[PDB]
Formats: sequence, structure tokens, C-alpha cells
Amino acid sequence: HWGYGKHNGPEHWHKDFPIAKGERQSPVDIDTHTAKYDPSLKPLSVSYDQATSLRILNNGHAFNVEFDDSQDKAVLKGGPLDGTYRLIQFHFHWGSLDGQGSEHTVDKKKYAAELHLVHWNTKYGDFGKAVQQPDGLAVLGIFLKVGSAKPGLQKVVDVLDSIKTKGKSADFTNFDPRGLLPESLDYWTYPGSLTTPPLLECVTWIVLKEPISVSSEQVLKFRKLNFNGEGEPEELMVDNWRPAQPLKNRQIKASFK
Ligand SMILES: N/C(=N\S(N)(=O)=O)N1CCCC1
Ligand SMILES: [Zn+2]
Repeated sequence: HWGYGKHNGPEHWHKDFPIAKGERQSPVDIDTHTAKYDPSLKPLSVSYDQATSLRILNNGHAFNVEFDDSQDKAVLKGGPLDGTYRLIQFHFHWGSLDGQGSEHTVDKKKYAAELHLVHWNTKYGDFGKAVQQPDGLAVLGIFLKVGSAKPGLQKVVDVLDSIKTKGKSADFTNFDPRGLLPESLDYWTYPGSLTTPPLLECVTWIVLKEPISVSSEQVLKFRKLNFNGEGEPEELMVDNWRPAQPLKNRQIKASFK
């Protein structure tokens, strides 16, 4: 089944998921000189004050922090978006070393990791119906660089020892995702896809320009997770990123001059 190894990683995914070679795949390199400021972009709105986190899960690829999405409680609106998108989960992608780990790149620069806050368009009623639509999802992407610790990340770091292996989960109520955001909401946006199988082309990507800083110790704890299940030989969960894909017929727009 799919993964990030030499035998089942990004170069193999197209055999089971032919849209891997599609017209609107993610991630991409963001060429900052080619991106164009778009004055049509409405102000972006991240409204997370009522977020209700539930659980953290090691799914064998990354770890997901899941939210209650039964009601408009944590939502993304504005920017390139029409309507309202509800937060369902966040997760990260990261490297074995600090010089790689992000999925998107900025003028070919790779960051140490990348946070994805995944949201679905409430006009489609459920996440499963949203992923049958070209405007079903919005993913807010945030780069991580190593420097000072991110206080709002530490509760995530500290629970990882309890979800070391694939299939393990833990309660993760009362987590505030506002603590993962940088100061600025300046962003780039383009139409793309999920970056893991099934690679569905449903996503409006919103990638923040400002990275957050996390400490070396925080990212080192990500790298102690395991891809494998309990009782199986240890496979460190590192380098769970897809590289940049062809831009094809797309324009990346900037929210900032
Ligand atoms: N790959 C994904 N999100 S991402 N990496 O495109 O943000 N997902 C797969 C199922 C739900 C979200
Ligand atoms: Zn992701």
C-alpha cells in the first residue's frame, strides 16, 4: 500500500492513483517572481476561537489532530474562497534533516516541515461529498523553520510518545490551533490537490508567506514517531513529504504587494 519508501513512495503512486499525473497536482514550487498580486482577493478570515479538538492519531503516514466538524466551530472564509470551510484536521510533513521536509517550496527553498490545516466546503454537507467537488477543500499551509520554540506546538510534541506507532490514538481535547499561526496572514493561493493518495483535485491551497519557528527539540520529537505498527520493526517517521509537481496551466496569486 502506499507510503514514502523507495518501493511505495511518490514515484509509484500513479499506478494505483493515475491522477498523480493530473493537471492540478500539489505541492508546487512557488516562484515568487512569477506569482502576481491579486487585488480581487478578499480579506482572509481564520476563525478558530470555538475550535473543538478531539483526538490525535498516528495513521502510519503522519499524525492527525482531529476536530469536531459537526457545526461551524472552526472555519476559514475570505481570501480566494466563496463560502465557508470547516476545519476537520491538521497534520504535518517533515524531514529527516532540517534542510528538507516541506511539500511546497519557495523559490526552490525547502523548509524543515509544513503544517496543513484541512477544511471542507460546508455547501457539500460532509467531507466525503466535498472530495467529489473541484472547490470541496481548502488547505491552509504553514511553513516551519527551526529556530525558537513555538509554545503553541508544545502540547502536540508532548503527546507524541503516546502515539508512537501506526494505529495509536490519544485524547486531544481543548487544543487551540490559533497557537500554530504566524503573525501575518499574507499568502499565496492556487488550485491543487491532496498531497497524499487519493491525490484528489479538490483543494484551494492557501500557503502563508510567514513561516513559524519551532525548536530543534520540537522537530526532533516528530522524527521519533514510527511509520510501523507496535511489535513491528522500527521505521522512523521522517521524510513524509511529496516533492513539487508540475505547475501545468496554473497561476499562483499573492495576497500582498
Ligand atoms: N493528503 C491530505 N491532506 S493534504 N496533505 O493535502 O493537506 N489528506 C488526505 C486525506 C485528508 C487530507
Ligand atoms: Zn498534508
